[PDB]
Amino acid sequence: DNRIKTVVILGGGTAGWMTAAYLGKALQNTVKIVVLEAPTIPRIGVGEATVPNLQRAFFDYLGIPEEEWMRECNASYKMAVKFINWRTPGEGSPDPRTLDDGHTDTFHHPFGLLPSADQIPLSHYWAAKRLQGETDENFDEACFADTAIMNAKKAPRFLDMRRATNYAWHFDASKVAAFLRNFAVTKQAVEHVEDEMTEVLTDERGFITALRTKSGRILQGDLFVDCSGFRGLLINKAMEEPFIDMSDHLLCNSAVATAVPHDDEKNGVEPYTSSIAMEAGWTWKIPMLGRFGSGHVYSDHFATQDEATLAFSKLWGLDPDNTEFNHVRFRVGRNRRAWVRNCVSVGLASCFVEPLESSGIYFIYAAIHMLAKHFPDKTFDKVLVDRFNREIEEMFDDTRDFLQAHYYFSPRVDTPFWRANKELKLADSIKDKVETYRAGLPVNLPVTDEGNFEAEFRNFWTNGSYYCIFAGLGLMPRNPLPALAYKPQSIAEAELLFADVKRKGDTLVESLPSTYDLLRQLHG
Amino acid sequence: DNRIKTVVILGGGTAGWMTAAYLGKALQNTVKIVVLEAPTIPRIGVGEATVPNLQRAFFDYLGIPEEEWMRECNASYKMAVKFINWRTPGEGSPDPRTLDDGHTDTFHHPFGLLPSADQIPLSHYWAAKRLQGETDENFDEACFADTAIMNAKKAPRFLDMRRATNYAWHFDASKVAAFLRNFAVTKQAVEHVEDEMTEVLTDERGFITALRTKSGRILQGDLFVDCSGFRGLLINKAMEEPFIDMSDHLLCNSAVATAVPHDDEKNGVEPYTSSIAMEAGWTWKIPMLGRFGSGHVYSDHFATQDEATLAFSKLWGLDPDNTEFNHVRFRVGRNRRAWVRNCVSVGLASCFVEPLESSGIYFIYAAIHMLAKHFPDKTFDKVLVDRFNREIEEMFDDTRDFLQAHYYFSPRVDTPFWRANKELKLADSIKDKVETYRAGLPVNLPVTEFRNFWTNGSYYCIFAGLGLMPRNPLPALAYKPQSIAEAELLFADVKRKGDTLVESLPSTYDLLRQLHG
Ligand SMILES: Cc1cc2nc3c(=O)[nH]c(=O)nc-3n(C[C@H](O)[C@H](O)[C@H](O)COP(=O)(O)OP(=O)(O)OC[C@H]3O[C@@H](n4cnc5c(N)ncnc54)[C@H](O)[C@@H]3O)c2cc1C
Ligand SMILES: Cc1cc2nc3c(=O)[nH]c(=O)nc-3n(C[C@H](O)[C@H](O)[C@H](O)COP(=O)(O)OP(=O)(O)OC[C@H]3O[C@@H](n4cnc5c(N)ncnc54)[C@H](O)[C@@H]3O)c2cc1C
Ligand SMILES: [K+]
Repeated sequence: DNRIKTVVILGGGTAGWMTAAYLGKALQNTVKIVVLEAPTIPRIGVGEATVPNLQRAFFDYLGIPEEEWMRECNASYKMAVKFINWRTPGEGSPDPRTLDDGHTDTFHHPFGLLPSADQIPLSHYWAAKRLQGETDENFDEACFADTAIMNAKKAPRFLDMRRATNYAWHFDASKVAAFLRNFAVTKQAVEHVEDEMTEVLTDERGFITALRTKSGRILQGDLFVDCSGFRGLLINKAMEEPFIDMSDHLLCNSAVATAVPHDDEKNGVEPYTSSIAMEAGWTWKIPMLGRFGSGHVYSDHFATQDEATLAFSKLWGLDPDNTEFNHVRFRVGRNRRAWVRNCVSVGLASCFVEPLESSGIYFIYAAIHMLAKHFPDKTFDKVLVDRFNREIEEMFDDTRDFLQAHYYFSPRVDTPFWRANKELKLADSIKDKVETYRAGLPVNLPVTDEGNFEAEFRNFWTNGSYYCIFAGLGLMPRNPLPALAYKPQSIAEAELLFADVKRKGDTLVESLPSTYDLLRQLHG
Repeated sequence: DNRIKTVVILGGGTAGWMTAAYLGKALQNTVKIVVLEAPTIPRIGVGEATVPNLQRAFFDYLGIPEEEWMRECNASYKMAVKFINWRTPGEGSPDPRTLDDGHTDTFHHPFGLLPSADQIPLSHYWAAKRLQGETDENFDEACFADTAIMNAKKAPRFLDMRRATNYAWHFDASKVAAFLRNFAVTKQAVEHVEDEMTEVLTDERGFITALRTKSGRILQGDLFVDCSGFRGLLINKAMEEPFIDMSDHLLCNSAVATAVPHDDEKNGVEPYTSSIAMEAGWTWKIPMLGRFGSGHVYSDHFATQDEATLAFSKLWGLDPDNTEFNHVRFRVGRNRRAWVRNCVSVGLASCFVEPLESSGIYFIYAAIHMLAKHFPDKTFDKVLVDRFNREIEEMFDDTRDFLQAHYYFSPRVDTPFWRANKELKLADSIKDKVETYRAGLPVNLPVTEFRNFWTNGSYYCIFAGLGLMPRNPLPALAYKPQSIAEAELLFADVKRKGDTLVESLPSTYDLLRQLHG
C-alpha cells in the first residue's frame, strides 16, 4: 500500500470546503480528509459571481440540487457581465453615458453559444452588416436574445422552473462556505479542526509530514492542500515557491467592498453582474434578494484607499462614515508552480486576477478537478505533478490575457489609470488572437454544443466572448470575413437566425417572470 | 468587386476533383471553376482507404448520400487498421506469427469510441488490470466490440441499414475521381479542360495570371490550386516554395502496388485494412467486392526496387513477370508554406506521409475545408494566408508524429530497417505524449478536431498493441473502488454486445452484395 492515507487541507474559505467536499466524493472514503481553519482568521468574504459550469462540474458531482444550495446562500441569477462607461470619460456613475455615435455606453458578455450558418458563427454575419452600414444593432443585441431579456430584468427560468436561457449564479460567499462545511462534515466524514497552524514539519527531501496547531496538536498527512489564501503559508512560506507578480499585465491590486440594501419591489432585480467603470478602475454590482454586493476594484498606484472609498461611496450615494467597508489588497499573478512536492495550492494561495469575469471560484473547481485526475501515490510521480502544473498555468494565462484585452482596447484616456493600461505590453497569444479577429477570422471557435466539463476547460473563452469584448469596446475587424462575399445563400440563412433571436427575445420578454418574482418564489 | 472571379485547378486526380466539387458548393456559383488535367499524365492511382469523418466533412457538404457514391466506386467498409507481424522477426507473411506469450502477433486500431466510468476511459481500467496480472485480454478485445465483429468478418450495419458501430471506407481511387468529375461538370458548372500545361504565366509581383496548354489555350485566373501531385508544378516549380523533406522522421519513401482478384464467396470480405509487416517496411491490404488493393511500402535506402517487388510477390504468391505493378517514389514532408501568393497546394503537391493510417484523402478535404474558410479576395490578406498555412502544418505534424510512434516502439531489431527506426529523432510533441502515457495519464482525451485528430483510444491501440505499457496504472484508480466496479460492468457490456452483434449482423460480403445491386 503506497497510497495517500491522509489529506490535510489548510484553510476553511470557499477553497478549503470546495476541496474537502470534492475530494470526499472523488476518493470514495479510501482517504482521511482533515480541514484545519482558524475561525479567528477570517475568509476573504468576497467571491460572489460565477460562470455557468458551476452546477454541472461541482454541485452535480456531489449530488446537491441547484435549489438546495441557492436557498442556503441567498443566491440569484446571472445571464452576463454588463460593461458600463468603459468607452466614455468621467467620474463613476451607475448610469451609462452616450458615445459620439449616439449609442449608450453599455455592452453585455452573455453565456451560451452563437448559432452558425454554413459553419460561420452569427458574429461574422453581424460584423459584415455593421461594417457595410446594413445594421446599427450592437453585437450583443443582434446575436443573443439574452440581451433583450436582461434589458427587461426577466429571469432565465419560468415560475414552474423550465429553463429559457443559459445562466450562472450570484451568492453570499460565506454562506456557500458554511453550507459546504456542513455537507463535508455530516455527509463525507471530513474532520474539522478549528485552530491556527503555527508550524509546518518537513522530512529530509522538504516534503511536508504534518502541521502543528496553536493548541499543540500535530496533524500528520501524506498530501497537503494550501487553501490559506494570499498568505500561501505552505506553497510560498514553508515550501519557498516564488509567486510570479503580473502587475505588468493588469494594474488593479486593491478593492473596497460593502453590501447595499436595495428596494427590489421598486427597481426590480438585474439578472446580471454590472462592471461600472471608474477613474482608477471599476466597481462590481452583484444583485441578490434584498441587497447587492458592490466593490470598487482599483490600482493603489493611481488612487489612495481614501480616494477610492469616496468615489465608491459617491457612486451609490453612501455616507462614508456610517457605512461598513471590507478593504483588500491582492496579489495578481500565479505561483511559478501550483504543486511543489506534496503541497498543492488551490484558491488565492495559487493564483488570482481581478474579478472582472468571475474567474476565482472557477480556478478552484478547475484545480480540484485536475488534482482528482492527477491524484498521486506516495512516489509523487514528477510527470503527474508537471501535467497538473501545466494545466493550471495555461488556464490562468489564458484568462489573464482575456482580462488584459478588456483594458488595452478601452479607448478611455481621461485619467492616468486609463492611459497607463495602454503602456503595458500584450502577451504574444493575445496579440495573435487580435490579428486573427482583425482579419475577420474566428478566435477559438467553440467545439461541442451546450453539452461534460473537460469539453469546456481547454479554451474556456470562445469566439463569442472575444466578439463581446472587442466589439463591445469598439474594436472591429478591418473588413468582413472575405468568404462571405461568395456566399449569398449563407447571408440569407443568417437573416433567419437574426429573426429567430428577435422572436425569442420578444416572446420571452412577454412570457417570463421578473427576476424579483422568480427569486421571491425560490426563497419561500 | 475585389473578389476572385476565376479559380483554375491544375490536376484531375482525387485532389483536383474533390477541390472542384467542394469549391463548387462553397462558392455558390459566384466564381468560375476550371480543372486542367492531361489524360496522358496518369493519376497516382492508389489512395483507397479513409477515416470516418469523410462522409460528415465531404459528401454531406455536397449533399451526396453515403449509398450513392459507394455504389459508383465499388466501396467497402473499414472498421480498423489491423497490424500483423509488427512485433515478431522474419520474412513477410499474411499469416500472423506467434508472440513470446503464445498469442497471435495481431492488434487492431478500430474507430469505435471508448466508453468511460467516473470520467476515465475504459483504456485505463484495462491497463490497471493488465499491469496487476488481473487480466490476460489484449486492449483491443477487452475494450471494443468492433474486435469481435472484425474477427467474424461481420458488417458495421444490419441489412435494414441500422448502424452497429463507427466505420470508414475502402474504394477504387480512379472511380471516386471519375464520379466526382461527373458531379462537378453536370451539377456545379465546372469546366473540364483535357490538355497538358506547358507554361505558368506570372505578373511583376510573382502572382500567377494564367496557365498555357500544349494546344495554345490560355486559362486566366485570380487563384490557382496546385493538384499536380509530387511534381508541384505551381507551388514548388513556378512559385519556388521549398519542400521540407522529413525522412529524418519516417524512412519509407517508395511503394510497389497491384490489385489482386479474390474469392469473396470462399474467404468472405474483411471489414478492415491490414498492415502486414515486411523486412524493409510493410504491405497494405484494402478489400473491396471481387478484389483487394495491395502495396508494399518500403525505404529504398534498405531495399532495392527488385528486392521489394520479389518480397511483395512472394507475400501473395504472385508471378513477378505476368503481374502488373505500379511503382511510386514519394516525398515525405510538407511545403514550407502550402499557400504562397495566389497558389494553394492541395494533395500530394502539398504534403504526404506513408499511407499507414489512411491520412491522404483526409489531408485533401481538411485543406479544401480550410481554403473555403480562409477564401481570399484579390488583396490576398497576409493573415488569411498565414492562418491557412498554420492549420496545414499542425494537421500534418500531428499525423506525422502519430505515424512515427508506430515505428519507434516496434520491438523488431531483425533487419537494418527495423533497427534504423530506433535511430530517428522523435518530435517533441510525441516525446511529451509518450511521457504522458507512461505516467498512466490519457493522451488527447476526446470531446463528444483536424489539429488533434488522434485521441487517447488510438494512442492506446498503437502503444499497447506494440507492447509499450504505462509504468503503473493511473494512480487515482487505487482510490476509486466503486469506479473499478462500474468499469467491470462496461467490460461485460463489450463482451455481450460483441456476442449479440456477431450473431445478428450480416457478413461484410452479404451487406456489400445487397449494396451493389
Ligand atoms: C476583491 C475580490 C473579489 C472577488 N470576486 C470574486 C467573484 O466575484 N467571483 C469569483 O468566482 N471569485 C471571486 N474572487 C475570488 C474568490 O473570492 C476566491 O477564489 C474564494 O473566495 C476563495 O478564497 P480562499 O478560500 O482561497 O481564501 P480565504 O477566503 O482567504 O481563506 C483563507 C483561509 O485560511 C485560513 N487560515 C489562514 N491562515 C491560517 C493559519 N495560520 N491557520 C489556520 N487557518 C489559517 C483562514 O482562517 C481561512 O479559512 C474574488 C476575490 C477578491 C480578492
Ligand atoms: C502509395 C500511396 C498510397 C496511398 N494510400 C492512400 C490511402 O490508402 N488512403 C488515402 O486516403 N490516401 C492515400 N494516398 C494519398 C492519396 O492517393 C492522394 O491524396 C490522392 O488520391 C491523389 O493525389 P493527387 O490527386 O494530389 O495527385 P495525382 O493523383 O498524382 O494527380 C496529379 C494530376 O496532375 C495532372 N498533371 C500533372 N502535371 C500536369 C500538366 N503539366 N498538365 C496537366 N495536368 C497535369 C495529372 O494529369 C493528374 O491529373 C496514398 C498515396 C500513395 C503515394
Ligand atoms: K514542424
